Amino acid sequence: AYAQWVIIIIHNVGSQDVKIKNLKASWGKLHADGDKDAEVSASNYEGKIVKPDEKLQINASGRSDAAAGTTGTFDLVDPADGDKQVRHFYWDSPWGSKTNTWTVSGSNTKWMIEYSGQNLDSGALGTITVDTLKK
Ligand code: NA
Repeated sequence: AYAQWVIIIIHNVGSQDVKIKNLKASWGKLHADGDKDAEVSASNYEGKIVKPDEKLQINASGRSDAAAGTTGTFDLVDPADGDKQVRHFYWDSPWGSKTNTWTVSGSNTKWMIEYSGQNLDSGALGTITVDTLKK
């Protein structure tokens, strides 16, 4: 359902490009900013470069009137290092479960990543802002 939703905002706060890769929603839809009825393909974001101080926004929700939520993953990768993984990201805003999940994994000590805004207890996962910086 549309009540299961997440907004992921990637903000590059450093001086080196970061890149989005392997964006895949396993449950639900990706949709346009502020319009859950406008479903969009992950190719609108796949491989996109986020330049210094730029931002990129992904919106995902459950499908309308579906007893199912939104679940997906994506990578941030380093376009100056052979698209080496920076971090791996997983989101889940389930239907009928009170625990939402936002999990960052992987390791790359040249990069630092900070996120906030998530809601883990009941309802939608919320609007998560992810700051990236190459050290
Ligand atoms: Na949810």
